[PDB]
Amino acid sequence: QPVAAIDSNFASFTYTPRSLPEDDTSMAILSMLQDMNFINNYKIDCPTLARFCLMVKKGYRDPPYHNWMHAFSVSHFCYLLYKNLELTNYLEDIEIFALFISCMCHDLDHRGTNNSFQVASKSVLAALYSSEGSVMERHHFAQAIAILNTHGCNIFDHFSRKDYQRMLDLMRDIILATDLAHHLRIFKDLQKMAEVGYDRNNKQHHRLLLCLLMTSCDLSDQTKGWKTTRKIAELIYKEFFSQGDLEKAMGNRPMEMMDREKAYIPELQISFMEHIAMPIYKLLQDLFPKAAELYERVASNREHWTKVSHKFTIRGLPSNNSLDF
Amino acid sequence: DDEYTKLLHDGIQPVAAIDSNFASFTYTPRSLPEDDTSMAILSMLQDMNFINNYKIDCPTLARFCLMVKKGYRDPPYHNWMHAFSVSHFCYLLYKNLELTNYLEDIEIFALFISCMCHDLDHRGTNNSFQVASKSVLAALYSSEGSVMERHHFAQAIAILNTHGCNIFDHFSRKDYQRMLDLMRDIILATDLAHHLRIFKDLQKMAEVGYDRNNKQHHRLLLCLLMTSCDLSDQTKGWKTTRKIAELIYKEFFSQGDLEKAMGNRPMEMMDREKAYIPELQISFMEHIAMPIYKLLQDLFPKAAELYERVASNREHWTKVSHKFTIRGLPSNNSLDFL
Ligand SMILES: [Mg+2]
Ligand SMILES: [Mg+2]
Ligand SMILES: [Zn+2]
Ligand SMILES: [Zn+2]
Repeated sequence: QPVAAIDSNFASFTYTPRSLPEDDTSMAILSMLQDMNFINNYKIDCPTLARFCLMVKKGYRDPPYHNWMHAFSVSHFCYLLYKNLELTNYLEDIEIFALFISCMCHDLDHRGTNNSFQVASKSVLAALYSSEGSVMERHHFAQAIAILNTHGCNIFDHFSRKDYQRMLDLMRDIILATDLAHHLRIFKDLQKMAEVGYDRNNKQHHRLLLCLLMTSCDLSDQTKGWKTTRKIAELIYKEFFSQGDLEKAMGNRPMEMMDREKAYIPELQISFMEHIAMPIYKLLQDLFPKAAELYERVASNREHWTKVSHKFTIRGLPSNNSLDF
Repeated sequence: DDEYTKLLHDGIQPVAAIDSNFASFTYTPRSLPEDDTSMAILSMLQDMNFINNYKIDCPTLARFCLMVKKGYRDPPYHNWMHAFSVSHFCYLLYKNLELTNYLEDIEIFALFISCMCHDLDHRGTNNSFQVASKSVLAALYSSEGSVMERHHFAQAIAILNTHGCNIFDHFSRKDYQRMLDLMRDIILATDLAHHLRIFKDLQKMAEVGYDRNNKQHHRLLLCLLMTSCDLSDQTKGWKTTRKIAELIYKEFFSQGDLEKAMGNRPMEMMDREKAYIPELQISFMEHIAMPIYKLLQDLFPKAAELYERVASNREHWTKVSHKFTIRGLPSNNSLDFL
């Protein structure tokens, strides 16, 4: 089923994938994989790919932000980077395939809480993963492996030994890179690559670009219009404040951004965009000139947040004409 | 005409039957139902001995009280309950501050009557709006200033000149002229601009000491007391000051919306898109309210509690200001408000 039949704007950076109905996202996944040629290129079995994608979608829970629609929109951005940035000029085909597959699986079985929360609550996930770090990301990867090994879901089962091993190592590294702590950890290396210039002969640069691109996809809701950033802030903060409510109950001090009594959304949001999102799309711009508009949308969305911040102070009366609050 | 019939024929209820705390500074007259206010006016008049001392005709007094009440419209703040609450505070001053040591009986009577009448036919807009909107009131009075206040006074006289309502009609020519002059100065003194012009003279008066034998002192004291009555909602508890804030800004923001439709830029305190209520309230407490009650305390020591309540109410606004900034998400979990 052609990509062009979904919407004429599907491969544009202007397109908002969350506007696609959730019942159509699975075929949109197949259409993107076909449009990138990975089906014919790696001789993926069609019914297996079909069963795989349904398993991935079924593997997501329903918290406000970390759900299938997020995994879906992250994958679509990966497709957008393929179609708009000519990724084949920088990475091998298997690496692009791996990135896209990893985008689908990257938040599997997310519970709407961060890594710190898993450890503090002494969950099973923490017992299993806290000593290696990146608790939730190790779980996501493990859920992805458990899916691959379900009957009729292994899309790599015909791959050669070398290609099978490459896909698995790539998926692990890429899903692990989705811990923002990892991104911050490697930020200096990403800058160094961007300054010396990308070297496609350098396997180290391949890994680093894969990390940045993955991160760029995870944060891609910031690169659309105002409506998307506003809506996504609503979902993220609802999730944060729900975590903070659990922590307060445990007799723990939540961080400021998870404390609904104390959190000031405009400052948190502007800080997130100034100090995390923008420098990421700034690095992408340095490496890929065609990514310029991404960085420009983010900065523009940033200005919109500042221009709107004054609405968080109550001027005049509330609408009921009452001071009962 | 049954309201008049009952006011005249049922007899004046004893003031202590209204509430057990009726004569206390802590009492909040706005808790009295509006249907009970005319009789409470009669009760206060009786407890102060004015009806007997001035031989006020009962049918005339009843018609007068009802005509005054009906002379108020119903904007959110400047209505009959405001007038009633200002009168009641005048009464509190009488029962608590021993005013008969400072003022003649006729000045005290004039003060109370002036209180009932001081905001008559208020239309919910201020002096500046009368001039800018080219109102009939400004056509009559703008050249002299205190536009609304001149109108309130004029309305008071029109009620007195209504047949069967002149409660002063038997007074001598001298005493009649005296009452109407007192009402004029007192009602005109309810213009904040006037209060600000005489503030230094009030300060000097309280510094040198009140001289009962100084006519100018009597005049200054009357102005200060009238201003104290007009602002008296601030001397009650937090709930009163809060509710009163809501009424006043509802009235102010409505004016502001009109100025906007006329193509003028409204005062910040009138502008519902700019007004930040806690700052405006705190400023009013600091610059207007607190110094008035501090002067009252300087002249009458037993007024100390009034200043303390206003100072306390100013602290409460400071303590509550944080709630005007939205922390977390709004209650619907939506950023739809943008
Ligand atoms: Mg994640
Ligand atoms: Mg007035
Ligand atoms: Zn994610
Ligand atoms: Zn008044």
